[PDB]
Amino acid sequence: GLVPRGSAMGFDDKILLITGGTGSFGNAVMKRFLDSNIKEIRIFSRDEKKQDDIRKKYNNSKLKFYIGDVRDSQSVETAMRDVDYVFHAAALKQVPSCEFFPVEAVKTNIIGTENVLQSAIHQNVKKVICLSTDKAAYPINAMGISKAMMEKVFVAKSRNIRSEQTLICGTRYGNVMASRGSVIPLFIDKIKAGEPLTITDPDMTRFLMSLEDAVELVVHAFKHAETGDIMVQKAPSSTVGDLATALLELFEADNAIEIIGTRHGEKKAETLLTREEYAQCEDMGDYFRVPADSRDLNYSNYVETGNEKITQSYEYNSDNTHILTVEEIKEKLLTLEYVRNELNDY
Amino acid sequence: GLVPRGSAMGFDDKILLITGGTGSFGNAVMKRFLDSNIKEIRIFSRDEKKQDDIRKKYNNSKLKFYIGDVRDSQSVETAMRDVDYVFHAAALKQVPSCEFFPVEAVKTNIIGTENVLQSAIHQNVKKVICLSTDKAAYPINAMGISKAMMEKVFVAKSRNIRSEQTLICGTRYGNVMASRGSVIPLFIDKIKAGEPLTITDPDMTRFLMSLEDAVELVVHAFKHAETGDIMVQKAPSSTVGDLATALLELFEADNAIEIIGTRHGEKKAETLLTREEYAQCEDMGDYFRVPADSRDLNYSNYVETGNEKITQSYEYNSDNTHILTVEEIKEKLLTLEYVRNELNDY
Amino acid sequence: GLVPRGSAMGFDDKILLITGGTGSFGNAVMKRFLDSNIKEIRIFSRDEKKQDDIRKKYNNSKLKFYIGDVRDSQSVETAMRDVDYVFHAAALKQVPSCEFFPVEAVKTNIIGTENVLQSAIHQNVKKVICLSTDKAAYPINAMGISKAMMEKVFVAKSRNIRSEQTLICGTRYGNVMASRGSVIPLFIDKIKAGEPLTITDPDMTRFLMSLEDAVELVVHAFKHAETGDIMVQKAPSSTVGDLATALLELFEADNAIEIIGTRHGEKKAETLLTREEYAQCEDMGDYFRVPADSRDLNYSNYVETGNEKITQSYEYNSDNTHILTVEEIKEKLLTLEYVRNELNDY
Amino acid sequence: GLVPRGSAMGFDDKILLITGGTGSFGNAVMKRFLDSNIKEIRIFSRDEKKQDDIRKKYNNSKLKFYIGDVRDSQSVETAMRDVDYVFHAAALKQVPSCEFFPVEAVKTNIIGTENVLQSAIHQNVKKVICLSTDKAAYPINAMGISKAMMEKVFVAKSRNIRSEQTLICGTRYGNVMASRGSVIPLFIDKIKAGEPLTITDPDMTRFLMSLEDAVELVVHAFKHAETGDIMVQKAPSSTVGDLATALLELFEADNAIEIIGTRHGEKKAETLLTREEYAQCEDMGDYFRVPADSRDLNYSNYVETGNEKITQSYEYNSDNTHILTVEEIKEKLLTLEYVRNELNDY
Ligand SMILES: NC(=O)c1ccc[n+]([C@@H]2O[C@H](COP(=O)([O-])OP(=O)(O)OC[C@H]3O[C@@H](n4cnc5c(N)ncnc54)[C@H](OP(=O)(O)O)[C@@H]3O)[C@@H](O)[C@H]2O)c1
Ligand SMILES: NC(=O)c1ccc[n+]([C@@H]2O[C@H](COP(=O)([O-])OP(=O)(O)OC[C@H]3O[C@@H](n4cnc5c(N)ncnc54)[C@H](OP(=O)(O)O)[C@@H]3O)[C@@H](O)[C@H]2O)c1
Ligand SMILES: NC(=O)c1ccc[n+]([C@@H]2O[C@H](COP(=O)([O-])OP(=O)(O)OC[C@H]3O[C@@H](n4cnc5c(N)ncnc54)[C@H](OP(=O)(O)O)[C@@H]3O)[C@@H](O)[C@H]2O)c1
Ligand SMILES: NC(=O)c1ccc[n+]([C@@H]2O[C@H](COP(=O)([O-])OP(=O)(O)OC[C@H]3O[C@@H](n4cnc5c(N)ncnc54)[C@H](OP(=O)(O)O)[C@@H]3O)[C@@H](O)[C@H]2O)c1
Ligand SMILES: CC(=O)N[C@H]1[C@@H](OP(=O)(O)OP(=O)(O)OC[C@H]2O[C@@H](n3ccc(=O)[nH]c3=O)[C@H](O)[C@@H]2O)O[C@H](C)C(=O)[C@@H]1O
Ligand SMILES: CC(=O)N[C@H]1[C@@H](OP(=O)(O)OP(=O)(O)OC[C@H]2O[C@@H](n3ccc(=O)[nH]c3=O)[C@H](O)[C@@H]2O)O[C@H](C)C(=O)[C@@H]1O
Ligand SMILES: CC(=O)N[C@H]1[C@@H](OP(=O)(O)OP(=O)(O)OC[C@H]2O[C@@H](n3ccc(=O)[nH]c3=O)[C@H](O)[C@@H]2O)O[C@H](C)C(=O)[C@@H]1O
Ligand SMILES: CC(=O)N[C@H]1[C@@H](OP(=O)(O)OP(=O)(O)OC[C@H]2O[C@@H](n3ccc(=O)[nH]c3=O)[C@H](O)[C@@H]2O)O[C@H](C)C(=O)[C@@H]1O
Ligand SMILES: CC(=O)N[C@H]1[C@@H](OP(=O)(O)OP(=O)(O)OC[C@H]2O[C@@H](n3ccc(=O)[nH]c3=O)[C@H](O)[C@@H]2O)O[C@H](C)C(=O)[C@@H]1O
Ligand SMILES: CC(=O)N[C@H]1[C@@H](OP(=O)(O)OP(=O)(O)OC[C@H]2O[C@@H](n3ccc(=O)[nH]c3=O)[C@H](O)[C@@H]2O)O[C@H](C)C(=O)[C@@H]1O
Ligand SMILES: CC(=O)N[C@H]1[C@@H](OP(=O)(O)OP(=O)(O)OC[C@H]2O[C@@H](n3ccc(=O)[nH]c3=O)[C@H](O)[C@@H]2O)O[C@H](C)C(=O)[C@@H]1O
Ligand SMILES: CC(=O)N[C@H]1[C@@H](OP(=O)(O)OP(=O)(O)OC[C@H]2O[C@@H](n3ccc(=O)[nH]c3=O)[C@H](O)[C@@H]2O)O[C@H](C)C(=O)[C@@H]1O
Ligand code: NA
Ligand code: NA
Ligand code: NA
Ligand code: NA
Repeated sequence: GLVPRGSAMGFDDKILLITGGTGSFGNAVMKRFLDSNIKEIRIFSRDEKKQDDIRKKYNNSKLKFYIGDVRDSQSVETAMRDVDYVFHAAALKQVPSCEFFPVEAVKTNIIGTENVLQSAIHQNVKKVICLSTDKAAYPINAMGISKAMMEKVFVAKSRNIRSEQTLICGTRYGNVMASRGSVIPLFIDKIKAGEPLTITDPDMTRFLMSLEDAVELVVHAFKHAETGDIMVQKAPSSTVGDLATALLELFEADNAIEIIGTRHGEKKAETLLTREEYAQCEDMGDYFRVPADSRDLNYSNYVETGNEKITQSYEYNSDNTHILTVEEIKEKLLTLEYVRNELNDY
Repeated sequence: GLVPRGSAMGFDDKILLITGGTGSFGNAVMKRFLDSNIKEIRIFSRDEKKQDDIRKKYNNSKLKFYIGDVRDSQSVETAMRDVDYVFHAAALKQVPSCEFFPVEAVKTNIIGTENVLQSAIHQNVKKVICLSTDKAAYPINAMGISKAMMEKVFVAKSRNIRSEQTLICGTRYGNVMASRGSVIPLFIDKIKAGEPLTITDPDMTRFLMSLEDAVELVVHAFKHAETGDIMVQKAPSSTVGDLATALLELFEADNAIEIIGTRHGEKKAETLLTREEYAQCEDMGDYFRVPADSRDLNYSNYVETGNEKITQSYEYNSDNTHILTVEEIKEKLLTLEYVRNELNDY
Repeated sequence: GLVPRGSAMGFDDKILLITGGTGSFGNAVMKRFLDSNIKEIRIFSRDEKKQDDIRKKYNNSKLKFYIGDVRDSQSVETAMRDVDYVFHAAALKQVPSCEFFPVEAVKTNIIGTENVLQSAIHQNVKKVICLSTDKAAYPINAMGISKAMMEKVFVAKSRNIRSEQTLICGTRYGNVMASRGSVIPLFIDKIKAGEPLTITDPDMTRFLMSLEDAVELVVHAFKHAETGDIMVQKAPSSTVGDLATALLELFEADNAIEIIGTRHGEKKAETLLTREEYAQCEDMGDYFRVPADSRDLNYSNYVETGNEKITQSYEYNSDNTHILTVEEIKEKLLTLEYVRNELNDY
Repeated sequence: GLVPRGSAMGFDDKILLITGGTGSFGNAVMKRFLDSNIKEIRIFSRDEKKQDDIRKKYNNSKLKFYIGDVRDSQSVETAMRDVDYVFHAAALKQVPSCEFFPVEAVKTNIIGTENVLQSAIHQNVKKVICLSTDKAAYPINAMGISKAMMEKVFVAKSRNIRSEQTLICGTRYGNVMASRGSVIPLFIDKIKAGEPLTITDPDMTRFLMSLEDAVELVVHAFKHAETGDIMVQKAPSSTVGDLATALLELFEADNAIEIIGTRHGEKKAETLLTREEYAQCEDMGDYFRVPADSRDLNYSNYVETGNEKITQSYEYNSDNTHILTVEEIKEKLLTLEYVRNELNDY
């Protein structure tokens, strides 16, 4: 459910706003809360086409479609009036497009987040959850750097805003299995096309999680985050060399593998918690919570006092979590209805 | 000199603008070009006090003092008219202040750099060199993240602007020995005060370079960078445990060492070139040049083609350069007139 | 071709920018010029997903993908540098979404067009063609009103800018057969679903044209418009009552028709030239050209001098063009490969 | 009075703000409420001269004069603090000047109205009445188009703002007899000058109303409008051919008539309610009220549900109201003290 064990709220008078509400998570998150008592789900984005498609498929009078842009504080303010909860998912999230147009990544991902927070605070929103990415930890490309900076901005706002006024937190997650354009659909299309599998670096690792796991992480933050927290779902990882084998064996196929090399903008492994975040985090079980440090603007934490737990820690990354076996990758692959349909169809 | 072997220019009709011109580098860079043929050095910053101090100390009619703010495109445009060269050194550069006010770090370091580039291009400036920091490689604090994003922005502008119109490049350097507030003056003050040396993590490493080495790196970029390049000076490093010993032996002092632990916002070692940058860089000798990739907006470099040299490389960092011995640290320490004066005086 | 009879240009050194370049026309217009000598086609829009899809389908090194927003003059300026020709197709074009968020329609369709024109003029673009709609003539809904105002803005700019500097014109067209969401796909889906055809007002008329006819109109303006002109393609029309019959007979189907009534925001017939435009227009044959009036800011044309040709004229609309017979509608329907495939498949 | 039969309010603690407060309506509306209990009437405009003239003529300590511009939200906010009621009359309202400078018409009439509404809402104003024009229905010139778009903007704001917070409505009226520069003073001046009457199109019709009728319409909206309503006063009309005869017979004059032809930017007849507005309106008697449709952002009203009452209706225009006889035009002309004085004086 959407509510901790031993609570209830009833969302029967509550309004959820989803920025970037037409994209993959916005939709999965939308479709989760449609399974609820919620009075209204406002879908806020720039794109009238994607909005009309969703409207017509769901025909649900809970859904309201707002045209607007996180870059524009007036357009956010219109959609934010009377809102209780915000899932902030609006972003430029593709690596190459942020790398070539990084000022657009700063306008949407960094300034656009500050506008959403400022409007949410003015409108007395109860909670804002900002979506981020493992590419924001030790980042190397403009998309991850802009997301890392977005995290600093929402953490900084949480220090100066009381929790009871507006609680502000965020989620960072790994690689969503079978994202549009991502490596699983790519490889399947190569299997079916009779093409070789283009492997970048077979020993490269990525955290592996489903879209459903990604929605649970947001719900987990919605229920349990404190203001300033970054919530991360613990996740296993796969090497690309093993993921490709898993798919080949499942599809009973003997397409060759071709090594194309590491592409620009990519790391060998992804980090979900930096050394410092790990040192400071609380283990919630299937999640880590990274609380905001120095909530009173405690300069001396950066200057004159240290923490030996930081020196003693190391980062949480896709090399040091459980790296799945080919068998495990297969089982996890088979929980996806995308893989099943393609499989049956093959 | 300011000109490659086998060239001359004469700067006798040339105008240099230094944003952040009143800070430590701006001044050292200013005082280098005062040693030149340059027609005019404009010092651009926000602070009328620091400007008046410099004016009165130098009394040099080459120096012109402009009040203005990189955040404001009109104020930059006033100072940029008729300029040939820009050293862009304006920045919020202190870790804690960027971490608590990251929107100010985005306004000055990222948006302020885009305003300087746009104005330089409109005014037909020949070259703009942007100063950056090893904290921008795999960054973990808001100051390094904003500087990493500044680098993406100037690299992106260089792809879309012809070199012959305006050449745009930047420099990244390590820890400047005996910066205001930095660990060498701190430890000396503890030596002289009879206080214990507060060591954060004795095995922490930082690249070690002088302010003079930092000015040479900027001059090196001024002379040799191509548009889009990031230039880094190769540098040795010290552990903090060894730097403290070097100072203690020099000062013939037996203050105790106290371990305070790693402070927030700090890494164990600093990186000057990421894995990818190292793979792509050219070794100029005492420098590496990191050329801009995908200058034609080549998406396919991020998506469908890879580079096996990236897979084969690793990052250039303060653990894997030459880590100096206590003896070496001492010799390097003694090249500083700050250390000498304090030493004699002790 | 893209060039008048008795001319040649060679577009071999030329750059075309398409704002809204990922939408239906942008693409058809893009795919037309791919059939040409053109050096570069820049696709400018806000959406990185749609851009990546197009890139990957075409794999054509002429295509460059710019992320940006017509609302933001800096982001337009980046994409406009070195451009020769602009097809301005960026717009919020859905009736309900403009009616509920008309300030967003004013920001994109009116202010966004002024930013494109101002940037094109600063960058010495040769020609800008602005796309408009018959809903802008005697308009009744916020989408048509914003498009009518966009036309006034580009006409006003053409009076004050010399043609040899930048030529600025626009196109207005009717209902594109088999647009996403439009009545032909709707009715086909009802045919195939066994559902009744929902007819709004069977005697309602709309101009009928194909997407290919729409691209020709833009090319016609590209080749022949003078600055300030509005170009309209003459077109026949259908009643909805007749279009529905045409589809039923083609699909050899006897789904019932249900009258739902006129929807909000709709006219009984659409106008392509107002009384005044018709009075002033030149007949180019399959097109009318509406030249800009009062090019010297001739107030007296609105105040003290009149034109008896205006009094004598009437508007050009979907009731007074050739209204096609069911047979004609069928023949025109069959020129569409969308209709053919659906037909065969049925 | 200013209050419905069976109510009272006492305006003894109330503050009225009139934007465009120095123009013809602002003044007539001002002079109406001076005839009241109102605590304060603030006159808001840009022009210090017109403000000083009014101040000095009335010498009334209820009148306060604010300099400011509807284009500037801070300047509106200063004048809006503690306001109860707003009559928004600020506008660029001349046809040629909007047609040549339509971006100025969009800044004042559309964006300026959104700033007034946003400030009124922030300041807890009770009611805002926006003045519009029959030129906004099926509009053909930039002035009417900007006013049509202003109406969409205030209607859209009324859907998202509760009535009890701020009620937002508007008025549309026809041709005010003996406006500065309008056809009645023009013709009188020709009568007195011995010049021929320049008639544009003698069969052209315009709604005829006095300034006093125009103030009553605003008061009617003030008392009875609901949020989102457009209120129109029913009105008879005159042909220009008949108005000219009426004036000639009254002035016992035989100046010839010259036909100059229809001028740019003019329709043959003006519309006060479009087909759709008429279908949806309630007849209040001497007024129609057009309520806002789809107050819950009901997309389906534009897309999947229709209204047969719309199909069955037609527009309310100056051809289909009561067209007055020459005798009627004369009687109505004689109710004007402007006509009387000119008449006696002749
Ligand atoms: N691969 C992944 O799925 C993944 C992994 C880690 C983190 N994340 C993060 O989770 C969030 C959503 O992920 P997703 O996969 O759902 O992304 P997605 O499908 O691309 O959705 C994000 C949505 O952002 C909207 N948007 C973009 N710019 C906007 C603006 N300026 N104003 C308002 N809306 C805007 C877009 O919709 P319109 O075109 O309709 O405006 C888009 O559909 C993003 O913040 C992303 O960083 C995603
Ligand atoms: N420790 C180091 O020295 C070190 C190491 C690596 C990289 N760097 C980089 O090198 C550059 C300069 O280093 P530095 O040590 O000379 O720094 P610094 O002494 O702090 O000087 C930077 C100058 O920036 C100016 N400034 C700040 N905001 C500005 C704005 N909004 N508009 C115009 N001027 C502004 C300030 O002068 P006013 O107060 O007069 O405006 C300040 O003196 C910075 O970009 C820094 O990131 C420094
Ligand atoms: N039914 C018709 O086809 C029809 C009829 C008459 C006239 N027209 C006109 O012709 C033009 C294009 O028609 P179309 O059918 O190709 O429309 P469309 O497919 O919706 O394409 C327009 C494109 O506008 C882009 N866009 C929207 N806001 C933008 C912004 N703020 N900055 C940059 N790009 C933006 C969108 O792409 P992103 O989401 O990638 O930004 C969208 O794909 C429009 O002006 C429309 O008014 C169309
Ligand atoms: N013929 C008619 O009378 C007629 C018919 C139908 C509708 N209307 C509408 O009714 C309203 C007023 O009619 P009216 O005849 O009283 O017009 P008017 O006498 O021209 O008065 C409008 C006032 O607008 C003020 N104004 C213009 N731009 C402004 C800005 N940017 N900020 C603040 N004030 C501004 C001007 O005063 P300053 O120069 O002192 O700023 C002007 O006196 C207008 O909205 C008009 O559209 C008029
Ligand atoms: C370039 C780009 O668009 N990256 C988007 C993407 O980020 P990630 O790179 O993490 O995901 P992927 O599914 O593409 O790589 C999976 C693994 O397979 C490897 N990979 C990938 C493609 C391939 O052909 N071969 C291969 O081995 C690859 O090196 C990696 O080890 O996905 C999300 C949606 C984004 O935000 C980014 O814009
Ligand atoms: C999960 C559980 O209940 N185990 C408890 C049990 O620990 P385990 O036996 O699991 O071994 P570890 O914790 O040493 O490393 C495991 C993984 O975590 C990550 N981990 C660990 C340390 C670190 O600094 N950074 C980090 O990412 C890294 O991915 C690494 O590979 O004891 C320690 C002291 C605890 O507090 C745990 O909650
Ligand atoms: C917090 C802060 O203001 N950091 C500024 C600073 O960045 P860095 O941290 O790199 O420099 P430092 O000279 O302070 O540390 C040197 C080494 O000594 C260690 N160090 C430092 C102080 C101490 O008491 N003990 C100690 O061991 C320390 O852990 C490290 O290993 O200097 C420049 C000017 C900035 O931009 C930053 O704002
Ligand atoms: C400096 C010179 O002239 N040496 C040449 C001679 O090399 P050396 O014997 O010096 O050993 P290496 O290059 O293996 O590593 C040295 C350091 O560089 C850094 N280095 C090296 C590789 C890398 O991927 N990343 C990196 O940072 C890292 O700090 C590491 O510790 O041969 C290789 C192949 C060259 O091309 C050199 O120019
Ligand atoms: C509401 C809406 O989104 N209108 C978009 C649309 O504008 P138009 O209305 O002109 O097109 P359509 O294909 O929908 O109507 C065709 C005719 O069939 C009639 N029509 C339509 C649907 C139906 O179920 N029944 C019916 O008779 C209808 O009354 C009309 O007589 O198409 C383009 C793409 C847009 O810009 C607008 O946002
Ligand atoms: C097309 C051609 O070559 N015909 C020439 C031949 O004309 P036709 O016999 O075709 O009859 P018409 O022009 O009277 O009306 C036809 C349609 O046009 C539209 N039309 C016409 C007049 C008008 O004011 N508005 C208008 O929209 C309206 O859709 C109407 O139903 O003589 C006149 C005087 C010309 O100048 C023409 O070029
Ligand atoms: C051009 C211009 O400034 N039009 C302003 C104006 O809008 P309207 O045109 O409605 O008013 P008018 O009194 O001028 O026309 C009355 C009738 O007499 C006819 N008319 C007018 C002048 C003439 O010489 N002869 C003539 O027959 C004329 O064709 C029409 O049939 O008045 C208000 C104040 C505005 O907002 C507009 O800016
Ligand atoms: C005013 C009154 O009390 N008459 C009532 C009495 O009506 P009347 O005998 O007056 O004839 P009508 O209503 O047919 O047309 C009159 C004028 O209105 C305008 N009118 C009318 C219909 C329309 O769709 N649009 C429109 O503008 C147009 O200007 C047209 O010329 O019966 C109908 C059904 C009513 O509901 C009325 O309230
Ligand atoms: Na707080
Ligand atoms: Na370049
Ligand atoms: Na011109
Ligand atoms: Na409301």
